[PDB]
Amino acid sequence: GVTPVAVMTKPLPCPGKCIYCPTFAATPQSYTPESPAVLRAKSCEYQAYKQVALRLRIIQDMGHPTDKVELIIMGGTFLSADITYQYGFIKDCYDALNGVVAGSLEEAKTINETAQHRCVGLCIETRPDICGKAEIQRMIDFGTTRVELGVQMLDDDIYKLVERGHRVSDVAEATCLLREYGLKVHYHWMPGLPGSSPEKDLALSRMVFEDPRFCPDGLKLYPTMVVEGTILEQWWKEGRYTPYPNGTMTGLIADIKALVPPYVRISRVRCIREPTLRRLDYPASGGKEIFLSFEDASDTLYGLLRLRIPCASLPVLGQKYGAKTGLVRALHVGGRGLGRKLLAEAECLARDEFGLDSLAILSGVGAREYYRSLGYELVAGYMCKHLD
Amino acid sequence: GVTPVAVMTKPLPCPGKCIYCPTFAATPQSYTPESPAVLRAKSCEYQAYKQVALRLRIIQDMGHPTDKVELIIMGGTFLSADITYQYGFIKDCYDALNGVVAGSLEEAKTINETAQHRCVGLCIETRPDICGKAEIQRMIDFGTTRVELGVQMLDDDIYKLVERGHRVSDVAEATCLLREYGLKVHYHWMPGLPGSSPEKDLALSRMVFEDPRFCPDGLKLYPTMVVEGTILEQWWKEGRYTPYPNGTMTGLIADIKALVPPYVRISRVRCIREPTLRRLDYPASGGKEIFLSFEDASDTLYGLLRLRIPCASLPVLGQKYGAKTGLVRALHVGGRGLGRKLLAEAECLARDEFGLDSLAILSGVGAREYYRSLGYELVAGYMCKHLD
Ligand SMILES: CCNC(=O)CCNC(=O)[C@H](O)C(C)(C)COP(=O)(O)OP(=O)(O)OC[C@H]1O[C@@H](n2cnc3c(N)ncnc32)[C@H](O)[C@@H]1OP(=O)(O)O
Ligand SMILES: CCNC(=O)CCNC(=O)[C@H](O)C(C)(C)COP(=O)(O)OP(=O)(O)OC[C@H]1O[C@@H](n2cnc3c(N)ncnc32)[C@H](O)[C@@H]1OP(=O)(O)O
Ligand code: FES
Repeated sequence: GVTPVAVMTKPLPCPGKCIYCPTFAATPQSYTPESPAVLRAKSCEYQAYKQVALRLRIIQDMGHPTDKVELIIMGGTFLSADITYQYGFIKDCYDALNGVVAGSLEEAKTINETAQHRCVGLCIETRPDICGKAEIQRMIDFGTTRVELGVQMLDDDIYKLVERGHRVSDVAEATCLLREYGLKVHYHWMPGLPGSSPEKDLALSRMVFEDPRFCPDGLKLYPTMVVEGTILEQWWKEGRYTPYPNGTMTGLIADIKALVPPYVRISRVRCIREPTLRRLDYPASGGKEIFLSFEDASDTLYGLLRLRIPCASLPVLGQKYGAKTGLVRALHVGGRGLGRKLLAEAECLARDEFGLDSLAILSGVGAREYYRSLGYELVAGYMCKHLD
Repeated sequence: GVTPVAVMTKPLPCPGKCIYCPTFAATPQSYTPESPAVLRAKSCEYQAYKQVALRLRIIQDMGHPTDKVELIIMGGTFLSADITYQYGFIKDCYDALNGVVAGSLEEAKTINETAQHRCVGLCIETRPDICGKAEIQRMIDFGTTRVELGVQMLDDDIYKLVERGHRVSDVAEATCLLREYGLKVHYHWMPGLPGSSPEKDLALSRMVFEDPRFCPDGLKLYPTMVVEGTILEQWWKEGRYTPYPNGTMTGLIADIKALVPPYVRISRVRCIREPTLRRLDYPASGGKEIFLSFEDASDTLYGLLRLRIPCASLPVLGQKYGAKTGLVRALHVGGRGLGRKLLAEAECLARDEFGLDSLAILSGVGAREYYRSLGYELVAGYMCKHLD
């Protein structure tokens, strides 16, 4: 029951230095120019406060709730701009949610912990090669809870729809780091990219879900299509690219959804979307991932929890919570008890089965109060508990 | 007294996968379209045999000698094409020099060891990121003796005149490998690139000659200028780039030439171009470089020898020449005795001062016979001697 508030960043230059590169970097929304959010963003001159305020007005006019919100920074190039711009943009978002201006970002965050519109999640689109330790540290300062990597398709010989492009190595290194810091990892997935087949697309889709370097929490399926007035259109006119027949495409995405394991949230534009407690383990980036969930005999999902046994404790946790610290990466229950039941199970598994010294939860600022009522305390952006 | 025979490779696609990239990769000759060799290359449909044959006819018509030749493969993208194309292109070159067709590349090489037109050197333009162990191994099969890296300018934030561009890391890794295999290393150098200053250009030029990761054997100075009908021209029209004033440029290249150490061959488009034996040492890519030379009281250069004490013996030398092997990377004497005198000194320094087990010389095929007359024997493309 979380409402998404998606805003765009201002057009930025290409992160890489190249005279062949375009003036402005390529965004995932370059081939979706008619999305309401994109159209609104342009109308507001890409102002953070103006966008969030306007989007709250639309949601309220529709009669939808706004007490639980997930901010979504769209662009994929956000983390490569001026540091002043990044923090300023985020600070604007929280101010709009709070309805009051603060003196700094951290003040706005702490204010949102108890405001009408809780920011229980904050997602940031970024690219595989723009997602290192430096970039991740900033996302913690923003209160980030989820990341969408512009993977698009998993092969270094398939043309990506952005400038330069990335390597598979960059995807694995970013995915590993994101997990070691307690973040959600979602991949942008778009079959039909130049230099690929319906076979290769589906092949790579099976690999990513049975390859420990990857195995994301969800996919955002972007069916590739020739939007007019774009580079890809030039290739269509020139016969250098031919889209998958409409019937073919609808068939391919269907096969993709079937491959997906149970722990994966398929997003679009078997999958996620009395009950008993279910458990599912799988390796990922060296460590172990534990997918807890509440489901009934009909296999309908009621709530989930993502517990990770990490390889290392990269977080800069306090002196008491030293080494041997586990990470609760997610906890969604779309409201009577399932929450604490799931969190209680994860605590024991970390103490009894893996002998971990404590747990840490990279929660959203608007959800911190929830974990406070269960014995957790804020430490360097994380909600922690000694766990005995 | 070596005659250069410069030929171009066929237009190739961009090594990297990018929809923004151009149709054909960018070459160093894209901003020098009026060079005789470029104009001839287009006229011959970029055929290797046709180019080399025609160039031999021109040189003979001018009355210049052709008994000593250096082949120069121009393009910078050669090593990224079909392996069949690469070996075929090289094999064509040797056939034209020999005046006779052979059954394979190796047969053409061995034939050129004794032909009228000796191929005493073979240079290949390549890019910093297209110069790994795999790429270098092929260049040995071709009989390569020198490499020109498209460094252009040494900063990851300066726009290069090719697509994608490279990092400084790629330049250091390529330079290290090239040295460990006994090759000459020359850098393409062009001040005036978008996003730079006459100050930054000269600053970086001082660094490269006092930084162990670099210190090339020579620079090929490409004064940047706005050739009509090019990307850079678009930037000039759009005021996004302004060239260095003509007077400024001539001044900057002058300051560059003064910085240069004594071991460096400044090429254009203190520097190189009775006598006693001179010695000069300097670190480079972990190992040690020894620059021997014959010069007189007036400091006029008569001949040089480049001896390297490598960190490791990456070459795949025979069983007798095991570890502890030195590399003679160059030996030029622009003809009574200086040659063997220089080579004798290097042999002793390798045996007495550095206790090396043997020496190896990555000579050109047309020069192998020279080293045979001094006790060296061919082994995996190198001319080797046990050295006792
Ligand atoms: C990736 C993590 N994302 C989030 O936590 C934000 C989305 N939140 C949710 O999906 C679910 O509300 C939760 C994960 C918080 C679990 O809530 P659920 O009701 O299913 O289980 P619980 O047994 O813990 O009951 C929730 C209690 O905390 C309250 N609560 C719900 N959300 C919040 C919140 N963000 N902050 C503080 N309190 C909350 C509820 O009001 C309730 O208390 P109440 O009955 O007195 O009103
Ligand atoms: C990077 C290395 N590049 C090369 O070796 C190719 C360019 N060659 C040169 O610059 C010079 O000719 C050399 C490096 C070979 C040194 O020659 P230099 O005459 O100065 O010293 P030397 O005392 O060794 O005398 C050279 C002898 O070898 C002969 N010679 C010269 N070049 C070659 C050659 N490529 N192959 C076989 N023999 C040669 C000469 O004819 C002479 O013998 P000769 O007097 O009976 O005719
Ligand atoms: S155009 Fe900048 S990398 Fe292809």
